[PDB]
Amino acid sequence: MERINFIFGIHNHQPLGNFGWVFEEAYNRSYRPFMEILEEFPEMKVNVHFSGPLLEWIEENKPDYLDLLRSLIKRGQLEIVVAGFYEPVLAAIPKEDRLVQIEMLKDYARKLGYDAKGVWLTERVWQPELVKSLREAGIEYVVVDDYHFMSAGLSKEELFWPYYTEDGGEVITVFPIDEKLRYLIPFRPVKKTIEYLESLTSDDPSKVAVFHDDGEKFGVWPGTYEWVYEKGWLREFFDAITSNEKINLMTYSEYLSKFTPRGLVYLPIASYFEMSEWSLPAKQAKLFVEFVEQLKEEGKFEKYRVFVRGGIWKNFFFKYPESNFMHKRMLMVSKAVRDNPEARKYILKAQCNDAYWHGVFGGIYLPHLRRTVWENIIKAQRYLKPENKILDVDFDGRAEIMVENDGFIATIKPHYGGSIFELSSKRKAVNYNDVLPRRWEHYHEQIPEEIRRELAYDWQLRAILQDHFIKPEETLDNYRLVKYHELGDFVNQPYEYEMIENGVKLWREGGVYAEEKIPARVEKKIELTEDGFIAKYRVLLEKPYKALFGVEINLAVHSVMEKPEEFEAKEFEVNDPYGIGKVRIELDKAAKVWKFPIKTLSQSEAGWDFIQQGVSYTMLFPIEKELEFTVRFREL
Ligand SMILES: [Ca+2]
Repeated sequence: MERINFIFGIHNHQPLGNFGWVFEEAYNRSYRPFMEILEEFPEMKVNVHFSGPLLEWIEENKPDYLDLLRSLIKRGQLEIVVAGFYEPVLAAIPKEDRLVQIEMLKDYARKLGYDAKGVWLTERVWQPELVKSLREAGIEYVVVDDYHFMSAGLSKEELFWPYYTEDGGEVITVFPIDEKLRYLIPFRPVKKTIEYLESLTSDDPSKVAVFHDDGEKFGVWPGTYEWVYEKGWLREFFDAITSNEKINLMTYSEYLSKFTPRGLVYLPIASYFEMSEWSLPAKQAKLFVEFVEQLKEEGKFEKYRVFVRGGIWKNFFFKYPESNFMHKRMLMVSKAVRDNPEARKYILKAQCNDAYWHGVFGGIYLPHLRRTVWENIIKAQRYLKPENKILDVDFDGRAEIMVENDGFIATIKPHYGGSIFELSSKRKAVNYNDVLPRRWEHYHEQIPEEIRRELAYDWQLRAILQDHFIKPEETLDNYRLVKYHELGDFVNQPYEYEMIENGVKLWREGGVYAEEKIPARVEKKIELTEDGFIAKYRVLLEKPYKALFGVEINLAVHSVMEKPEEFEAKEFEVNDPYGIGKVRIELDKAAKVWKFPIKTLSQSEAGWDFIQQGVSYTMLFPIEKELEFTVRFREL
């Protein structure tokens, strides 16, 4: 009967902030061999997308590769597919930024000798209004998953054709990635794809099956290089796929030049299926996984998958407050910097998606990806005149206080212990509080014993200047892990405040609960200094009681494999060369200092990830009725 049309595509992306060797390995393990083997089969057509940073790393290091890509473009073997230059999730960035981001990559594709008409949707996060944006960028089609169509209401059998979708009276074509093909290519034996595709043929000559996935699958992921190249899966596939008379190879643009989309369809906010799991808060994700697994155990997943639903990507901002804070801070700067091309480039770089969420790849859990985002938010903001302001930054209904001078930007949350949640250095372009609290992930609970004994989950968010109250006999380990007895209620409770020149005055009428409620009061005077900040404390208990007042300061120390340690100190220094650099904490009175790394257990593509997201430093001072001291943070 009719031949089945087949579209083959890959997506190559490397996030800003990745280690140098990671790009190098991805190139020698996948980007290069894949294209070298592609050149051996003149009839093979591939639809490829390269993220901007990747193309820049390649220009600087592997120039010859680009001539190879130009050559393959010229012989009709490659269609260049674009997206936002720095791989941002389009739906999560200002519409104005979407245009500039896409146009930057279209300019690059143009330099390779191709007029890009298609967009690879980053993390396939779809929102109806993206039609307007893509259309203004001159994009005629976007790639999405078959799952998006199933969520709209269509069955898999009507997903072997692209469709139109509209919004604002504007339309754009949409191609669905066949989930089956993602399963088959390239990990299942070659003949399995040939068999699956041959079975799709019909009397409709426009029918088409689409495969589009991570290029990293062809060499980078563990065990794939041996499978794809050493054992020859790719050469065997290119040979079979270009010989089969029932399978017609073509690029997206080629398909559209010969067949018109099947019809009109509307899509919901969705992503590829796997994202439904991760984008859910921990507790629900576990349930979701249970449901999905219990559907396969009862062999009824296939006929009922079209009705399974989970979370949406944007809710990572709910799951991870730190990501939300980071995101809203960048939206804030993007707007204020929109008219300054130089400053704006930094904010566009900050929109690289990877550090804002967590699925299987570390993402937000990788400190180096996170500091890169902050680094860029800070550099973009440094162009603005410093100004103090009170406003709800992360939209939780409780205004933040932003104090700033020529060298720093501090964000205080009165509602949460009157602590500093952001201490950004304009000189180092780092956020000293670029840390993450320890949380349970639905995939926890197999974890080895060594890591198990070090696992602990926080109940407190982690910031700078968090006021504690503990028993004199309390131990570090108890505190290190989350066992210790917290006597005060000032860590996660609101404080009143008063604005003062160069700072803020906060105080809280709380209490010290032990055997009875001993009402207490905490007063803290925080002022910005040219090299950090100074905080003057005054703790007062209504009635005598022997305890230890503690001021905790969390820091994004990342290159200092620190370990539990306690010592007496009036002043101490921290040296984190690859992280926050050098800083010094000065007290006007010796204190007991407890120090411990904030350890997180994370899921990755290559085993567990037990990462130090920072180090907690908490100065203890004995108190019975009255207490007074000063803590000064100094940037060196
Ligand atoms: Ca708020």
